[PDB]
Amino acid sequence: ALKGSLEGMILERISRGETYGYEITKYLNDLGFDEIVEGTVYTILVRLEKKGLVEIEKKKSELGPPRKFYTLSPAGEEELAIFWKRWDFIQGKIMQVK
Amino acid sequence: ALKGSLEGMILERISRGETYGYEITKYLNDLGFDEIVEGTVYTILVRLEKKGLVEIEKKKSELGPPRKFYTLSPAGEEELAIFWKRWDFIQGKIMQVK
Repeated sequence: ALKGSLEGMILERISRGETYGYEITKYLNDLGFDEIVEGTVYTILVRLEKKGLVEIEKKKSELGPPRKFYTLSPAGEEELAIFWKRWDFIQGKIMQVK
Repeated sequence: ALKGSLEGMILERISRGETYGYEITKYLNDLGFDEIVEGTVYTILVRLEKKGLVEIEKKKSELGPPRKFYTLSPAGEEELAIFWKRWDFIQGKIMQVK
């Protein structure tokens, strides 16, 4: 019911500390959005790197494979800023409709 | 970005006075989505009649074709309330994230 917000919901989670595909997927699941799988998140996480909106600290393990840790870039700091202003707008309009 | 709410927003308009396809579509254009088309509204109306959520007063003219006037059935009343409760639900959670 909100796949549009998913791209900005993720940047929201990344805005409050270094995080990883799993932790971000779990946080979305905890919010009530249990329909999504790890993969769906990573496939947006890849997209956000391509577009330049996240920064990457690749972290190694002797216990398993390497995980990526995600941070907002200045561009992503900006793009998230826009996303919310977009939300505020639409809620506000619906509000006056009601 | 609101093509799914379009059905509920129309029921919202029908809730405050008897009304007709054009007035509905114009009200929509006044709300802001000027991507709307008179046609797009009528198809939804037609579906709403068939779902049993609106009531028809067909009104004639010697000036041109007849126009159906729409008002809410008791079911449409119920259905619109369900939609608002849903917006409330989703606005609340989004804003909690925010």
